[PDB]
Amino acid sequence: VKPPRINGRVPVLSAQEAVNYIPDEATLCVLGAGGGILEATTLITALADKYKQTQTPRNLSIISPTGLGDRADRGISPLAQEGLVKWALCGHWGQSPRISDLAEQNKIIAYNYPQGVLTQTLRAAAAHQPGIISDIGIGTFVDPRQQGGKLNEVTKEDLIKLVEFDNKEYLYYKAIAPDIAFIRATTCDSEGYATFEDEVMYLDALVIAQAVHNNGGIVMMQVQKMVKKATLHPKSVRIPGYLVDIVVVDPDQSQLYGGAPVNRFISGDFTLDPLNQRKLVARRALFEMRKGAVGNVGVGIADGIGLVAREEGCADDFILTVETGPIGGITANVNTRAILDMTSQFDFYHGGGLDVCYLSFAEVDQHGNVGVHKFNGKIMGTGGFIDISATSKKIIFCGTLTAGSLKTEIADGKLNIVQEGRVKKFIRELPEITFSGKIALERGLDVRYITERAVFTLKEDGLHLIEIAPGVDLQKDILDKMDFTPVISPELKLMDERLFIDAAMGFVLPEA
Amino acid sequence: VKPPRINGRVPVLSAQEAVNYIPDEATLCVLGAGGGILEATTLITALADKYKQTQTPRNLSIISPTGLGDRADRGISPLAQEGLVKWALCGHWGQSPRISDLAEQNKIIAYNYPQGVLTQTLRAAAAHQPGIISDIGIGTFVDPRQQGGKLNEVTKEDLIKLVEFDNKEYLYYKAIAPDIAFIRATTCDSEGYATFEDEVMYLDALVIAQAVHNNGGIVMMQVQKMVKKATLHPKSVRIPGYLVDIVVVDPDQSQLYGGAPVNRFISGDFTLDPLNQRKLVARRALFEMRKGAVGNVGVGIADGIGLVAREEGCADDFILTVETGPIGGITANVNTRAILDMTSQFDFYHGGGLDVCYLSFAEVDQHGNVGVHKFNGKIMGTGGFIDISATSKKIIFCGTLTAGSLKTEIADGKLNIVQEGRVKKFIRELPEITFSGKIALERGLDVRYITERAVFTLKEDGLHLIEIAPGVDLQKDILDKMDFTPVISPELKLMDERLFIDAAMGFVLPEA
Amino acid sequence: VKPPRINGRVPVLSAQEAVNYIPDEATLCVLGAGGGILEATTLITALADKYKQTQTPRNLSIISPTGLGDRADRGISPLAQEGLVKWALCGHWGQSPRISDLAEQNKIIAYNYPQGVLTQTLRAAAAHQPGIISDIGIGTFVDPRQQGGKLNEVTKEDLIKLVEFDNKEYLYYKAIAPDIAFIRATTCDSEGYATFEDEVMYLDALVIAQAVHNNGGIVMMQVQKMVKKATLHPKSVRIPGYLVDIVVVDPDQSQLYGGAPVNRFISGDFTLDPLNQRKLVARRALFEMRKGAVGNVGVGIADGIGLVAREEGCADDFILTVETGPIGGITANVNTRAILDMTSQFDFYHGGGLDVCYLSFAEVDQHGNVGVHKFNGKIMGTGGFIDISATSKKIIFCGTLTAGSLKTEIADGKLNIVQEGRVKKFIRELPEITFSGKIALERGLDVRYITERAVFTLKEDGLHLIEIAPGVDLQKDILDKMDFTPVISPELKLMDERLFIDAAMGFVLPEA
Amino acid sequence: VKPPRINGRVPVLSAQEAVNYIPDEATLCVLGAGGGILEATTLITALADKYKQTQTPRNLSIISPTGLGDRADRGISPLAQEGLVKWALCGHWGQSPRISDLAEQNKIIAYNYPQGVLTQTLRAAAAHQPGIISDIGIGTFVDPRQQGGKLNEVTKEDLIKLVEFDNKEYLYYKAIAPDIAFIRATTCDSEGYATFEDEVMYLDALVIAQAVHNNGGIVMMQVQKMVKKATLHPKSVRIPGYLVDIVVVDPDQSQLYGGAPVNRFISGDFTLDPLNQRKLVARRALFEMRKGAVGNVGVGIADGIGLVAREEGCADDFILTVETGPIGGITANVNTRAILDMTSQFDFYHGGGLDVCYLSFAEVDQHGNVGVHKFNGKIMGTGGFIDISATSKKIIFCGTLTAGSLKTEIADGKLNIVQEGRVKKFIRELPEITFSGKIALERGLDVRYITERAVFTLKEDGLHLIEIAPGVDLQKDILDKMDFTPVISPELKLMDERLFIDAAMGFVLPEA
Repeated sequence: VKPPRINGRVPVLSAQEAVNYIPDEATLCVLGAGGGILEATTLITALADKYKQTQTPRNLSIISPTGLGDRADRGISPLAQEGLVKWALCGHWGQSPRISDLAEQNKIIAYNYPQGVLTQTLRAAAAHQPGIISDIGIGTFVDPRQQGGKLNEVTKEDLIKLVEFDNKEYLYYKAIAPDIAFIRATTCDSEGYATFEDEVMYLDALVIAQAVHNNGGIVMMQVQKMVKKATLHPKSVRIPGYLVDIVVVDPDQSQLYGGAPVNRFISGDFTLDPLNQRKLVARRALFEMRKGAVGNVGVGIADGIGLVAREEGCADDFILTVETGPIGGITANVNTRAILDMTSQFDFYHGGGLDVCYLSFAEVDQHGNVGVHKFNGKIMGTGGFIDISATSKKIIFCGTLTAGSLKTEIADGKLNIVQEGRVKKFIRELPEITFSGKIALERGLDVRYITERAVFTLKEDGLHLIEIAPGVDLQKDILDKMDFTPVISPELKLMDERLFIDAAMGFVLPEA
Repeated sequence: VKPPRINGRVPVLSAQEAVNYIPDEATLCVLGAGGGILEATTLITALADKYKQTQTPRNLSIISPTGLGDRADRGISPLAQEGLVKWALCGHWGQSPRISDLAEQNKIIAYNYPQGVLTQTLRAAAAHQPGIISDIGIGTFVDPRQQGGKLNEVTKEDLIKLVEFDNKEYLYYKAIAPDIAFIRATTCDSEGYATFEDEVMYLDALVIAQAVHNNGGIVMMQVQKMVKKATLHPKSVRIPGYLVDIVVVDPDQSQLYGGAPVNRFISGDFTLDPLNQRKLVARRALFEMRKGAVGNVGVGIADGIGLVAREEGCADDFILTVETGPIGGITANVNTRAILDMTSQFDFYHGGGLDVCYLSFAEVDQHGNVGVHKFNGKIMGTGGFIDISATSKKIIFCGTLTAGSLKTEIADGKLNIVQEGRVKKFIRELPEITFSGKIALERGLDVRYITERAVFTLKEDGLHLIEIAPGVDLQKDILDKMDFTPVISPELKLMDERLFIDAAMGFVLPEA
Repeated sequence: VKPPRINGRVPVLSAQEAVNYIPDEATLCVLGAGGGILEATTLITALADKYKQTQTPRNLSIISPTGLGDRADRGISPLAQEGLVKWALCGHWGQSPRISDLAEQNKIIAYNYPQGVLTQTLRAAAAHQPGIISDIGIGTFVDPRQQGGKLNEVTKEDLIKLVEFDNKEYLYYKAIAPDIAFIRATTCDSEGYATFEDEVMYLDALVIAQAVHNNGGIVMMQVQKMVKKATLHPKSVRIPGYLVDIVVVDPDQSQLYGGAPVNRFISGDFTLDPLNQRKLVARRALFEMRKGAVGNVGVGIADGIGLVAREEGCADDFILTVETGPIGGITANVNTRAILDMTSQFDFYHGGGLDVCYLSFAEVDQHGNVGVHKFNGKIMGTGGFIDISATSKKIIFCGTLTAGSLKTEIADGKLNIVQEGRVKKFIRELPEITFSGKIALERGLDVRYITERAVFTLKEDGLHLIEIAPGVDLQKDILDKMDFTPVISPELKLMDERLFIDAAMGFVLPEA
Repeated sequence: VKPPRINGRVPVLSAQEAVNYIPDEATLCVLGAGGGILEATTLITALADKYKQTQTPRNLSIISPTGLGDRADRGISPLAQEGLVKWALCGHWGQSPRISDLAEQNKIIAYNYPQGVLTQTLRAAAAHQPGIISDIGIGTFVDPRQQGGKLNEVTKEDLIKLVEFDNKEYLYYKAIAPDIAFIRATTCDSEGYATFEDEVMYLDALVIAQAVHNNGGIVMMQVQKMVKKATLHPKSVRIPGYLVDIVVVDPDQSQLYGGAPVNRFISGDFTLDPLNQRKLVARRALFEMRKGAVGNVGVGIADGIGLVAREEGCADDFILTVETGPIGGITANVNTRAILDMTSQFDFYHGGGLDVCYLSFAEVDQHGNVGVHKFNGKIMGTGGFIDISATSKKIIFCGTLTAGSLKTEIADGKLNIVQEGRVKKFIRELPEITFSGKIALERGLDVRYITERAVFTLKEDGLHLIEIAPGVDLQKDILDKMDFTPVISPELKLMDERLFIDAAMGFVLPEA
């Protein structure tokens, strides 16, 4: 039961008034990405506050297409009060760690669909399609022959099923419709027609609204301001008003966490005019780039690639895409070239649209398998990791060879390990697989593992060590630091000297 | 083989040069809707001319998400030269009759997926998904238990398969990826980043470009003009440049057929300041609307409802959507409220988003089945007919009770049949089903049949005659004009007197 | 000396650095209007700071086209440090009372050209025209046969001359070019090309820049942000970059005083969806309006006219203009219809553009002269008072009959004077004239004086009392509160009954 | 005689009905520049048709701030029917030669104010100022000591007189207000509020509208389209609707003559991606430019300077402005940097804003006087020649040394005169002066004369020949071709060799 539209006007309520419409056992879908991107914060806050006061509502199911928050107490962490949530399906878990703490402790039912697939299943749910068929996730923990995307012991119901079409294997992911949506826009009119002029991006706001709407649910939308009916440009409207049931106006709405005023460069309206192991990894990663290539750099040790490219003078000769929608731009990013909706961005990725992608790793095993969704006893989830490493033409894994307070220095054109890491990242067998070396080889993909001391390539007989850093001993610093035996390439070479010098490399971008 | 990007710029070619890249047996996807909407005319023309002069390329497959053309010699009719096209899959067939003539004559393999499903399968193909699961089309000619969407005898290969998920029936539609795209935008930059500021709508341009791009195909895009790199607004860009392989610049590009100059009302930039049998049907159809309902712009006798609502002064109390993406507006419409891409519009329709849908009929049978895709020996195809009649809450069929130049006069608050139609439309059994009466009843839907002389409702025991026009004889003008016997409602009443008076009805729209 | 433009880039400096370029005895022109409108606050602050610390620069002349500030210590009040300013020409004086205090104490030379004329003379100085010829001010204190616009005893040099053209009297006003400008915009590119997208209005920013530029001076411009060269829309650029010598960037720049975040209704980008003595005068003033008439938004007791017209439902039937350039709109207005530069607005006023003009009064004498520029021993200055009262078709003076905490109660459809004002406003002879009753009659102008208790009209033989408020004694409340005897109209009536009733009047605006 | 605004709507009429409001002896002001720029063509056409058919209205006065037309039968040429025009005042005369033919034959009273001054006097008229005081035109034919702006014998009444202020000489130009205006915009709302989004520029449309409006006249505005009230952006509106009395809608309205469709590069909305005597002169003219200079390249042999600059790679190091408003841009122009209204542009010029101006000459005399307004027994008028040559810092006159079928050829680094001109352009004494060498030297300006064969500089003792083309004889090709003897510089040198070589000069623009 939703509040009625008096004279066609969308009901405007306080966030407190709005969350009173959430019943027990509602399935709530939360729009947003990291650091407050498109987050309906007042709604999340109101719901957390209501439960802290009344212990209602109870036993909600959460769908969070991507990870909200600050990797601490923001995002949907405030909703991790015991009894409020009973079940969650998220594309990324570590960004709101209070919820993943609940999953770790078997206190909630917990699934992780690949972020891209997840938003695709919400779009299917909008259309009352029962699920989607995709080979994204075959051979990983989301494959039912492994964990079926289940994150803990208490999670039992099979959502993902193995199916066959054209004599090929695919996964079938069940499409689940939400009952409630917390979405957000910059501005809407008196009938709820909404524009995103100052938002960092779009994500899958329309998809979420349609899925909840067509499930007889309540769409609640936070906006910064409301305007007169039919005065927005029709080509700027991203959500038709009839999809929205309740509007909350937050005149203090901020583009990102931190309360900074609207930045119109971030909005897209104006054109804006240190050698460590992380720069080293980003540098060697750039060597994998080609002229005209479409790539994706992931958060982590490689996210410096764009900067290195700018330093090297080749940043305009390829294009980097962001999983959530933005295309191009410089360090939120500014001077973007385009912004797609998140679902469409993932459709592109799934079909092998990326020439090169760069992903972090927590662990690598003898098979070339990579883990990121669980490590160190913690649940992190995938984000778009599976969507990106499943079919991209070249997969470039980036990270240090060891972990746990590793300290290095790059001086005199060499790598100095001043304090070796406590933890081996190169292990015999992954407890759980996020990326399958076997499937990537079956798909004909080119797989690299770039570290600060060593570079490997995946082959049919495992990892071949192809490059070794200056200042590093093969036996003591590499072979003694891995819990498996890599093939040593007969072509083994020192890593390019330029990488280790604190000056522009004179790198010239190859054209294939 | 595609032309190389020189200096990072998208290759710019004449239409003639561009079409020389199309090999024998390629699968060509053509963007566009009726009357020139988003049609890359210079590319269709050049391809037609090349075959006329050289009889190359040969044996192409065509995918046409919706119907292009003018119901005569434009659209893809120029491509109906014998030997050029071997195979076609279209969401609508009558808009380019030369192509549908080849289908009727068994000269080409010919399939009709529901337009909405068709564009969704292209989106699936972009993602390398093998097909989609949907209950849209169950119980109709697209059902493999009937014709499986095959339009003639020569068409043999099954593309649609019956599947089961959670003890429910669904159709599995195979996703086919094209090899070549003819797309279009208003403007692009030197790297192919494209905006649609002057286009009537967006259709599924991005979906088509992604589908062809991720199938290693060639995307060819017609634009009116090109601008300096990175000078377009990132939030206005609908097609990222890396999806585009060839740009054709047509300075004389027209929004619609007819050569008229750009109309900035049609672009969305500015706000614009007879009682016959068709108006009669549109008026009675308006009675089915209520405040706050979402309905669709109908094609045919139903298209006059908006104008009637305006006359009665209730046009702002509800919203009509257009299958191809536009939402709201007045008579290409102007003063629209929003424009979605076409695929997302059908996602909405499939999930039962329409409270009311208005559709024409060619034939109705004793089971309440409706036929429009084939009649009078001709292939028309569906357009969005199945996508809209499958799950919409109220299904309102509109048309005259007989066909073949029926003439009536509305005089003295009565209907006078002055020249009875030659052809009976209410027949015993449909040779081919576009809409299933049984399925609609299973789905809980409210089904009306509105004619100029009589109104019916579908019930479990068949059609109930509920209303009769003043001036008409039940026996001679209705019963004798149907090949089956409807149930006569015991509450049988005259159609509202005001419908038949040539003044404003003073109609008041029912509450929300 | 101005800083060099490195590679064509406009020098960017801190406000502190920028103000170091100001030498002793510079003529400084300061952009802005009341309450922070278009005020380069960092530049005023930095200059005031500089003088407080160093007692340099010295003996500056100020030109301030209109009044800046908050009628207290903001605006150019910080510049009222003795020794800093020696001379000032301002269009309004009471908005920055520390400066007018200096003028009252004969501490500076002090002139008041009418605001419209003053901005016209700056435009003249841009063109190196020696002065302007206008009949605006004839018969007032700005007329050299009176005070010549000199505000104190220390002010001696004649700036204004009586001249003769076409057998008519005119004033010649000397055009004085400034040496330094403090201007402001929202955004500029790297070459100084500036846009005003978020500013409340434009004022005379371009005029100031040209005047200073063509006088070999230094133009200093505060902006909120800077963008890449040539990325701003050429038709939004109000100031060509070659006019700008130094830019100061203030990322925290606020539309008005108060530090509120940018309001996009105020920017012009979006459409926004008690009966006391002041409302009473506003109501009676509205009676003077007619459909299609062009009026001014008044400053003072007149400012309520728009809200009364909205209450009465006739706000859209006429247009009110703002002296500083905005046209139309609702309560910084929002939903304006147009924004002109300030000088053009006054061009319009000077030629008799206003059908109706609403103005406050401090004093009225027996000749119907009005005084606002001096009273109660203080200098207020004119603002646009003379520009608007000189030639508007109807001149409607609005104010209470007495001053000095007059308190009234409007109960039972009558006026009750509960506390009489201590000061008589209707005196025998104005010591200094702001509006000439004689010149108004010569010009054929219709002149009204509306009070809470009485309404007068100026005639050839003096003020005629035409209306008396119910509840008021003619002798004690009116005649005894004036130092002259008005003619009592034979047609003297009570003020319209509805004015004194606390409900909507049912007022019908007179026809065009 | 003006049509009433029904319900606040501006009267919309055909051009034929519109011109019916023009009475005998009205003063008509016509907006527009060369080649159809901002020309209300339908209104000129309809007035011209009315007179051709009815011989009314009669004896109109024409004010044309600048020259309209194609130097033939367009512009205001259609208005040159005998008895229609009695009196004309234009800033330029050669652009509509049929009207100047009338002046030449003493058929009409004919004046030429300098273009800039003329538009300034219309602005002064809007404010009911009687005239403007300006030193622009001192010592030229507009000086009453010479011709007083009068173009023929029948022109008697004095409009321009000599005055004195600050013991300096000035011209006083009488301000004449028109009774009728033909203005134009792109779009207006239903109340006349007008925007110029697709117009080439703004010229002085607002000034003309205010001038006529405040003279109780009729303002007629041609637009391409009309829109709903209050839907245009207020910051885009250039003309407030209450200034407009009749609107004429021409849906076929073209940006320029020739009926080409709207060009959005010309509108300002998008960023666009042979050695003869003319190029030679343009090249030598470029030598006079420096980095950071503000220039104005004029009509004729100079107009090639921008292209030469682009060719030499220094086009972005200085800025050229156009007298009618546009600033910057490339070959109407595109990629402009800003567009001022015309009057404001001339304010800037009048105050010495131009560092360099480039002007054409018809005749030069021994004193360095230049003639362009009259030559070869024809009236050309000034355009903005006087406004620009009066106070600009450097005045570069550009032309050939002789006229009338002069053919030259440049190769082997020399000038070859193949056919000498019939007409000597360097004469003893100008019959009428357009530019005064004496006045320029008084004002301390640097005056150059560039021809294909010789370069001169004006000094106190006349023209110094400072440069001579290679391949040319001093006595035969220069001295024998002049009617006075120039001073031969002792530093006389060959014109730069690179000027006469068909390759890039490697020219470096001197520093700021």
